[PDB]
Amino acid sequence: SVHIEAKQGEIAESILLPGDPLRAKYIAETFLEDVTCYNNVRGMLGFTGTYKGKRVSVQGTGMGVPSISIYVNELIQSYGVKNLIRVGTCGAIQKDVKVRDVIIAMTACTDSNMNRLTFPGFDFAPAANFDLLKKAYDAGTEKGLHVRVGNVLTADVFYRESMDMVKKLGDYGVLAVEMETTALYTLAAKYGVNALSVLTVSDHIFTGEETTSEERQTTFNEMIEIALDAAIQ
Amino acid sequence: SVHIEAKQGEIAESILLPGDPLRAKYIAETFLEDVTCYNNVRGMLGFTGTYKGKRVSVQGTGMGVPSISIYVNELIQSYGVKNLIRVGTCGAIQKDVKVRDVIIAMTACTDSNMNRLTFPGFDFAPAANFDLLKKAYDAGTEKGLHVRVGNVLTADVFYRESMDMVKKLGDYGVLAVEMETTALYTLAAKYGVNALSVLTVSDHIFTGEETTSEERQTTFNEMIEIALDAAIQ
Amino acid sequence: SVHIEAKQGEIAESILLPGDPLRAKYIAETFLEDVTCYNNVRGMLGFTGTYKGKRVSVQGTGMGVPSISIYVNELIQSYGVKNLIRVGTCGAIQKDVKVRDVIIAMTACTDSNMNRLTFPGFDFAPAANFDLLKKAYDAGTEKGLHVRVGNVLTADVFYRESMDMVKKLGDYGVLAVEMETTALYTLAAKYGVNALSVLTVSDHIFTGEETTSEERQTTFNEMIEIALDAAIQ
Amino acid sequence: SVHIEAKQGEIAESILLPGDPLRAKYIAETFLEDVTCYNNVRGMLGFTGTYKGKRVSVQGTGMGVPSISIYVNELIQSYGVKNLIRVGTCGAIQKDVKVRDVIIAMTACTDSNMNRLTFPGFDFAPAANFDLLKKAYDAGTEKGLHVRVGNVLTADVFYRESMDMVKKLGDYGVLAVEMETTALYTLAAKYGVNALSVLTVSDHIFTGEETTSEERQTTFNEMIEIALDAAIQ
Amino acid sequence: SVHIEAKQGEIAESILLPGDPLRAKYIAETFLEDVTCYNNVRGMLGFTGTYKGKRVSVQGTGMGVPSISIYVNELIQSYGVKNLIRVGTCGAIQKDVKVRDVIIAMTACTDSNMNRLTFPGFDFAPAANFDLLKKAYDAGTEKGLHVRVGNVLTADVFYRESMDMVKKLGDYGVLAVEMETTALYTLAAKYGVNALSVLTVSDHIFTGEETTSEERQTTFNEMIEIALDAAIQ
Amino acid sequence: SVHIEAKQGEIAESILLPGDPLRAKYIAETFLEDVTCYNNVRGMLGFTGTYKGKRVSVQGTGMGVPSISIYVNELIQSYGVKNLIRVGTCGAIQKDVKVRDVIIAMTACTDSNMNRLTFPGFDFAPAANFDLLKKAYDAGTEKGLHVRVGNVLTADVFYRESMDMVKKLGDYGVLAVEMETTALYTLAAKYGVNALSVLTVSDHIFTGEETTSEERQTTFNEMIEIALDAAIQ
Ligand SMILES: Nc1ncnc2c1ncn2[C@@H]1O[C@H](CO)[C@@H](O)[C@H]1O
Ligand SMILES: Nc1ncnc2c1ncn2[C@@H]1O[C@H](CO)[C@@H](O)[C@H]1O
Ligand SMILES: Nc1ncnc2c1ncn2[C@@H]1O[C@H](CO)[C@@H](O)[C@H]1O
Ligand SMILES: Nc1ncnc2c1ncn2[C@@H]1O[C@H](CO)[C@@H](O)[C@H]1O
Ligand SMILES: Nc1ncnc2c1ncn2[C@@H]1O[C@H](CO)[C@@H](O)[C@H]1O
Ligand SMILES: Nc1ncnc2c1ncn2[C@@H]1O[C@H](CO)[C@@H](O)[C@H]1O
Repeated sequence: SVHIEAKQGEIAESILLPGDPLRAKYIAETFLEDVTCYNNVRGMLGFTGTYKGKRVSVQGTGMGVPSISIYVNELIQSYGVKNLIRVGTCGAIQKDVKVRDVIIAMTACTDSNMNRLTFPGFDFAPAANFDLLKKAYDAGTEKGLHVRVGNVLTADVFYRESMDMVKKLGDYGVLAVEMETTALYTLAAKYGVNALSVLTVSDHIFTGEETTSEERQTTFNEMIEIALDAAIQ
Repeated sequence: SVHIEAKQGEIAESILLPGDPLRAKYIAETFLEDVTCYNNVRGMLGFTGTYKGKRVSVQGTGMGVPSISIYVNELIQSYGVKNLIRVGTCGAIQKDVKVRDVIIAMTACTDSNMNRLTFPGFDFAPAANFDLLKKAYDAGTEKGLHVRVGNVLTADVFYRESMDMVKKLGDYGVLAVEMETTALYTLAAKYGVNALSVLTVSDHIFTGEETTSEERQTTFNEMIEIALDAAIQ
Repeated sequence: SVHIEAKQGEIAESILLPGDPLRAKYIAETFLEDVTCYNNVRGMLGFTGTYKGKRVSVQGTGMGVPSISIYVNELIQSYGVKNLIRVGTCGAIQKDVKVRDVIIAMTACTDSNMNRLTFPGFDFAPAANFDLLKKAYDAGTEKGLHVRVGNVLTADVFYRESMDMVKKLGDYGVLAVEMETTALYTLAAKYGVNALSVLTVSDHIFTGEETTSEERQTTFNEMIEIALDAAIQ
Repeated sequence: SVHIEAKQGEIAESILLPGDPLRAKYIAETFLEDVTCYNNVRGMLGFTGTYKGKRVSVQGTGMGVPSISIYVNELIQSYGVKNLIRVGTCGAIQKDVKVRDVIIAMTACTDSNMNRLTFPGFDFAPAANFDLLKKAYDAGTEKGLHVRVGNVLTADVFYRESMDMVKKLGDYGVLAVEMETTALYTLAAKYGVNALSVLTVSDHIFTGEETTSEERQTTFNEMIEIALDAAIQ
Repeated sequence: SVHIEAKQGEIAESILLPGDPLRAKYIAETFLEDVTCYNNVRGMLGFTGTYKGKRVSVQGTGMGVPSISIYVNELIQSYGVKNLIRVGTCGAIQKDVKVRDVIIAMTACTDSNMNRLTFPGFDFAPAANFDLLKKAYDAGTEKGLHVRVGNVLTADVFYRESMDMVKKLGDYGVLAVEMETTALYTLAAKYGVNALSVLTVSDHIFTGEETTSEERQTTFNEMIEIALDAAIQ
Repeated sequence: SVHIEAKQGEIAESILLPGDPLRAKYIAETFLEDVTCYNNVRGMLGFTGTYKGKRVSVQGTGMGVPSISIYVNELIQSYGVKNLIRVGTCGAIQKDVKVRDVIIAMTACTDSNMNRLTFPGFDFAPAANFDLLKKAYDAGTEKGLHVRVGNVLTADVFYRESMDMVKKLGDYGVLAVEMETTALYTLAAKYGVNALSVLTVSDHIFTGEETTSEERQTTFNEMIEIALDAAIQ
């Protein structure tokens, strides 16, 4: 496809979608066997391998609705991908949500215009595939993770002049901010395929708490495992 | 409160919210014991009774975001209600959704402006309380119902000059149209309480299929049972 | 129709539209002769009777644009109703508007999206039928009522986190808040029929002044009389 | 003021507001005595004179919301003007509205953003002053004119790539298109003063019928007379 | 055309577009030879003459997007005009922009809805014709003027209840406020013709600094010269 | 900064901003001397080197407004970057714009909501820094490139269900589609720094014409040279 140089059939029907292509590489190296790298266009690494005997892929998406939308469109339309699980990070809005929690997004709010353009006059609420959601939730619960299922904000702007609205969203139960889910969920719905976002809380927007990769790496691995565990079902 | 003449403490912390006050009466009469009617302001009947030993209420909401918003605000703010389960009907958008299916709304799309006014520039995705959702889903699954968990449209207009957008939403996986969930979910989130909408598909918008109360009454009863079963947990 | 169980011809061409179905019952019992109740679907009572020799109906609408829109659409499209006069209550915004004043809405502002969806990019100003307006105004003037003809706000939300905009509207001459007129006026215009809203100021939003039915019942009756007097012309 | 070079007190409290400054000149010359021209800034002629013994002014506004808004703001804020009657032309949308009809605008729809900016999330319906409206209506009725009281469209664009929405508005009873009323009515309301627009139908948008000044001059004069007759009351 | 009484061929292909028709007259009298006045409809004077041997016209536009849109549409569509240079005034937003500076608008921001209506969901950035822009810039530079090339605000409202947004725009580099450029640039682009706005800073919005015609007349003349110098190329 | 691991001072004040980090690497390797790679967070390579004796950096941005906004914010706020030149690709909308043309964006249209959120009610037109624009234009002209200065569309969605609006924008002179400029220009303006986008037309949206890196590599190099030539001034 335009942004993915894979040959037909090289991408598995189940795919994990980290924002960071280097995390795709990490996931492939850490969890998968019989790995090949099928894409390095724009450095947006994608890999296919085998996990517990099942083929799976992992494809970076970049950050933001427009970037992930490119990849998701191509994966679905050009590569026949059926199950797409974003494995990402997010920033907690509320004190009640803690760093290293895993958030499974039921739905996402957004400041993107993408859905307003598609559905003028409507608020489109992008919805996770419940099957996948339940699988991931059950896997996370069994794995002993702190799993929160709820609402997230898919933001176009990481750096907002005022966080007032973000705070307000937090007061309405929105758990965390991230930059992809609206697009993933909307496009998956458009094409009748199955999507989920499983997120690790990496930072707390208002408390300032931040983490490096390694500082959330055990939790991150466990999260990847549940995203993979859900995927291979 | 302005629209509910109940004394403090007369409304249980768990409440079912049919749109039709006559369905509130039906639910109270059919399922509850030790029933009292605490409201007949505007004919919007509300009852409190006991179900399998647990106090529960049932309160009509009327149709539409503005009507249910009145009642939900009052129930939450004036009567301390904590668990609110709309038990309603809806119109299927897709052929894949069948009359008498039970839909548990994860989230809701809307053509209402209510959330645009609250969150200018954002698409707010109103989210069910996952705990309640899971309880209802599990109860429905155990009850042997066809339960679909997914997205719905909360419509301001029942009678639309064109159903093109509704169809488009259906193509994006939106299961059914109804007229309350956005408000319920948004307000419950605002106030940190727990909401869910459990819906019986009563009609199919495009196929023209329609049902009367009795024609979906067995399924309706089973749905009420799961809404009550979820509530009493 | 879907929400009205009347047989064809049971609903008169002129109809009063209180929000409260119990007020429909009151109006029928108090003012009409040869009354029959043609609807009790959803408790949304509707009656037809005779007033000073002329057949007239009275139909509750429920609260909010979506609710009244259902009934008005059905009345117009399915029952051939030609003259629709909402007889309602409203909350004064300004000190200059007093409890028990009668407001005849020339037009209505709204926070509803209903007209934005119909007329993207436009502000649609829903307009009363001037003939009816003048009749009601003249009748009210002759009846010795305080009648104010002006602008109202048709609100989707009764319970607003901030009344700043409502206050601002008041500063622009908007007299009172209510929850139906935009829809009535817009739909009547759509279908080329005649609508008016005649409102009793029942409360003052900022002063906190409130009234019960009986506390405005003499004025309310006189208002009903002018709505009927206008209707039978 | 910035756009009006009149000294304080030179502008009467009642003013007619044609869009065309040359029509202001015509009105002053034709109807007024003891006339002085108080403004020729930007050629936007303004005059004050006496009509049937009462001082009155006439001030061109130019075309469009932004132009009239300038003048109306200045007239109200800087010159203490209290009664403002636009005397304009308009283009009929419907066949039912005929060239040379006089339209008294109750309210106005618009494609302007002016009110969306002032009242985010709301549709503001600009309303005529009913007193003035009634006076003009009664005067027009007594004068034997075809007077239509209703809704108009205040357009920002005279030349629209598609008239579909304009047609749709016509189907919702909007009588005619013009380019000032929203602003006049909104600003008058803002400042607690009295406004009305009295319009002569000069063209029919869809039929192509057009008129020159002289071809509607007798009707135009009669309209000016009612705007003056209303003003001097 | 509807608003211009010129015969075909009387308007030159290059035209200057002051907002003030009296400035059109000034420009024609001061700079042009062999002048005729081709329009006095609505007092909106238009002239054609010769400048340094080249035919050029000058046409008032009135103030605001709707007014200039009328004239520009007619000039382009009915009179075959190809190069349109607004020669106007503007109010500085920033201290960094000084009275008597000449601003050449690259683009314009707006609070008008005109482009939202044309391009729903999009922000249309109206762009100057670069050729013309460069010509004017080079001419202004050679003339020894302070020329600023940048962004302007095309405002619908001259009199804003709050200048907060205007200030904010100034913080984003918007140089000055005026009331026409969006329309000129958008329409010129629509029709594939060439437009530019060259503005004299006549006032400073926040400092209160104001100028009369004569107080900026030397600079104004030089600006007209560059608009003419650009035009005749 | 959060997404750039550079130490303070490692990033030059002038920076080129390709969307593709691999193009950053190409630019650094091909044009710069004394190169160091200061960032590989998320694979979003950034380099600093020397070009014709002047320090310059090159930093990938990723695709889309949200991605570039992250990097631009960080570059400006955390690294004191002053001159930012996006060097990108774009898709021609019109036949009149040819593959391998270089487009210098004066401004950008967008379907992003980013500016609507910042400037509610306004259309913000993001503007290039004219100085930089002129430098790049002059350099491109001297280099013998086909340089087009004009308007572009900054799209959030690469894959649009309908290109109707894109076509319409093309009819209004918008030259090409890309996915970053609005953000770059807006943020640069916000922070008072200098931005430009210089684009190579790599594809034609409607004709289907596409190019690989090498197929536009000579032109691409020349474009990079002008972006560098402009930068080092
Ligand atoms: N606080 C945050 N705000 C926005 N996005 C975040 C945040 N924390 C993590 N992310 C995620 O990481 C990237 C932004 O750093 C995006 O892909 C986004 O999903
Ligand atoms: N087809 C439908 N469209 C909208 N609302 C529906 C539909 N079917 C059932 N409903 C529900 O019933 C009422 C409208 O008849 C509302 O309360 C709504 O939730
Ligand atoms: N203050 C108020 N705000 C909104 N609606 C009101 C108010 N007072 C009376 N109403 C009317 O009564 C109902 C809400 O109580 C609605 O039908 C509405 O029209
Ligand atoms: N068909 C029309 N469309 C828009 N404005 C019109 C029309 N006919 C008359 N007008 C009025 O005349 C001017 C435009 O020609 C405006 O002031 C407007 O109010
Ligand atoms: N401060 C200002 N605000 C708006 N428009 C201005 C300003 N200064 C000059 N103008 C220009 O002059 C007219 C408004 O006085 C408009 O045509 C506009 O372009
Ligand atoms: N046809 C196109 N549509 C959108 N973006 C494009 C196109 N061609 C090139 N681009 C650019 O390349 C990336 C998308 O492939 C974005 O960074 C964008 O700026």
